[PDB]
Amino acid sequence: ASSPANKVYQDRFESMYSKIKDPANGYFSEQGIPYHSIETLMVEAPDYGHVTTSQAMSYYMWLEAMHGRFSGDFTGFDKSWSVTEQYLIPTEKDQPNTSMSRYDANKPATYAPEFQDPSKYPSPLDTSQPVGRDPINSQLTSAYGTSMLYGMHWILDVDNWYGFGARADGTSKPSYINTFQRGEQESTWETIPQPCWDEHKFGGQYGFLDLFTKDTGTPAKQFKYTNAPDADARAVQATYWADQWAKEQGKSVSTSVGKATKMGDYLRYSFFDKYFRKIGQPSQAGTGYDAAHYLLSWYYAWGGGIDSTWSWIIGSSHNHFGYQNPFAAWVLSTDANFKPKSSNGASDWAKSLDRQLEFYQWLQSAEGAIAGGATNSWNGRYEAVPSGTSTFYGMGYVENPVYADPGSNTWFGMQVWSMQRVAELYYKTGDARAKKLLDKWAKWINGEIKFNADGTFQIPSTIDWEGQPDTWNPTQGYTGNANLHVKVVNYGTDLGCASSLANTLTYYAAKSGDETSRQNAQKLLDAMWNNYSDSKGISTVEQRGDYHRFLDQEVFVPAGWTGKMPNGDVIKSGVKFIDIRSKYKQDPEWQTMVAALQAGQVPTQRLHRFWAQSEFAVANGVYAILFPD
Ligand SMILES: OC[C@H]1O[C@@H](O[C@H]2[C@H](O)[C@@H](O)[C@H](O[C@H]3[C@H](O)[C@@H](O)[C@H](O[C@H]4[C@H](O)[C@@H](O)[C@H](O[C@H]5[C@H](O)[C@@H](O)[C@H](O[C@H]6[C@H](O)[C@@H](O)[C@H](O)O[C@@H]6CO)O[C@@H]5CO)O[C@@H]4CO)O[C@@H]3CO)O[C@@H]2CO)[C@H](O)[C@@H](O)[C@@H]1O
Ligand SMILES: OC[C@H]1O[C@@H](O[C@H]2[C@H](O)[C@@H](O)[C@H](O[C@H]3[C@H](O)[C@@H](O)[C@H](O)O[C@@H]3CO)O[C@@H]2CO)[C@H](O)[C@@H](O)[C@@H]1O
Ligand SMILES: [Ca+2]
Repeated sequence: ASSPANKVYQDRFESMYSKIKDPANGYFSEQGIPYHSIETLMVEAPDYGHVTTSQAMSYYMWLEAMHGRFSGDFTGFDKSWSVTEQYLIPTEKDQPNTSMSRYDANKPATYAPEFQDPSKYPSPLDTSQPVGRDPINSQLTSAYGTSMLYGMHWILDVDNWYGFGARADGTSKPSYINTFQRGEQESTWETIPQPCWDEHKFGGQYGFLDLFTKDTGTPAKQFKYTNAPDADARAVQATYWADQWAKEQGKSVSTSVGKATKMGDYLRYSFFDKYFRKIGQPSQAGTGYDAAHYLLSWYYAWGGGIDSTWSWIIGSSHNHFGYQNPFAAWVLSTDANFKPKSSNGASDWAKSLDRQLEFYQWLQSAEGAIAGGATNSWNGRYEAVPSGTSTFYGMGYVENPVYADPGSNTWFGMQVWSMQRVAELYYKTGDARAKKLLDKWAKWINGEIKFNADGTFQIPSTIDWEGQPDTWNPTQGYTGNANLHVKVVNYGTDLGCASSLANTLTYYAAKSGDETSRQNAQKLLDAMWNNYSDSKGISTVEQRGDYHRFLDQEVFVPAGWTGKMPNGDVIKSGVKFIDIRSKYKQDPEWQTMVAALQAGQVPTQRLHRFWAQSEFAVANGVYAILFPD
């Protein structure tokens, strides 16, 4: 039987759940897939509001798990997994096993350098550069009996807004698409959206392939997908809770547990260097696990031929603290129900749990906030790490891992998303490493929360950094990082970030007994409910400072390359963001946005992001369960 929950906060979870599932609100598509946001004029990570992301699906899982906890009905949780497998994990028609089974574990992929400016792409493949061997493929094919990968592709054009359709048909939905392809300086405003399944039917002569990669021969028709590791790890985390809560009620979500465990098994691909180069010795091809950094890197990607049979897989050399999930790592390495079928699954996750906690500690600034991360590939070309750069297991410290436009660790959101998982681990196990990280981090953030007399509040929005952490030495541990400092540049009222912050502080307060954390958490939840509630969940008016880029951001296109988007928009040198997405001019908010830009004002919007609304719903449920009185 489930323990008693605080009725006030449980009612708030239930109300939010109803608003989110309400057909009249429009959070979901006709096929039952959650959109990034109700509003369509939306550019920030995805570039259209009605795409879905693996991030959104993992939050949909978390929300349903919590609903099962309070309603005793888990059919909604099972459906969230059913929709995920059907639409976001490439089926056998999407990643043909005829091509995947031709994968060579001794030569996973061909090397190509990464560049610091989009104008340097396409990147040339070089078969002469070393690539290490993949030690886990044989464990996976043996356990699952297929060469296909079981992980979520990160983004999906749900209603076929771009027009690529399914597997080049131009009319089916949903449509697997990708955007980012050209390095750290390619922001969301600088991409050329392309289909994951490229048969050369759209774009240029060879589809969109030769805009990004250059091979010696003529480009082959091919498919390719990219995982967002933090999303798949959150799927495991949510499923573990669904399992606990269901068992407390004599119910079962067994089939969903099996899918989550399999997902966590394939997620181990994010533990490896991009081209399987030895960690700390980037010039050398790895011989197996010496190429594993054991952290959740920015991605793992795979692809292969459509017209011929071949395939490749790559991990990622770049690591950000914001993606780590020590809670998911503890579940997969210690809980018997979540033990992966592969021979080394549970043990690799046990190594990752230890490595991740060391990574967070190495990165903790003098004040408490967590710094960026590290990379095993300097400048994305395995260049020499400049002297004086501190390192973690041979990997050089990077202030803003992967992206510089804008910096990936300048947004406060990463702090709460990632520390929330540490709070859960601490709550369940009382781990000393987790406690040490949280005591300092929570002291830092509790001094940055500002409540106003009118009931509104502000938390850090944009942050900046100075210095670097001291080189990590595992036998000596944290030095205090006196030379690494965080600076809060400005404050804001991001409701998704505040809900995640409330969740983190609630788990931490329930275990540590810290009253300040508990009352700050409750004041954040009350403030949001009482002053930011609306008919669709919660919202506030926010400035869209980068929206001028719709009209003025030039998109790089190689000299002489011309092609067309499915709707006829011409892709060629000179185009702006809006030129290859002309359908946006039909958006209901378009004229309003443009009128503001014309008058020299910053456009504003009232947004209902799926992840933010679910975050607030879950934050209320966590509080109802941990503080029942
Ligand atoms: O000999 C057999 C046949 O070989 C063929 O040649 C093949 C060759 O074998 C193969 O190895 C080669 O593979 C390369 C691919 O062609 C190439 O496209 C691929 O590019 C990677 C790229 O290296 C990587 O940087 C890029 O990362 C992006 C990612 O795409 C994007 O989704 C991700 O987005 C994240 C967001 O940034 C984040 O905010 C959000 O939250 O999550 C998103 C998801 O993680 O961002 C990252 C980083 O910016 O991914 C692309 C893949 O899309 O690299 C391969 C390895 O080098 O292909 C060759 C040609 O196909 C011969 O052609 C044939 O004749 C022979 O028979
Ligand atoms: O890529 C990380 C996640 O980003 C989420 O979007 C956030 C933007 O990255 C962030 O820039 C924005 O915050 C702005 C805010 O909109 C503006 O009013 C203020 O002046 O400046 C802030 C800082 O630039 O917030 C959004 C929403 O939290 C994506 O929603 C998410 O999918 C993605 O993982
Ligand atoms: Ca740029």
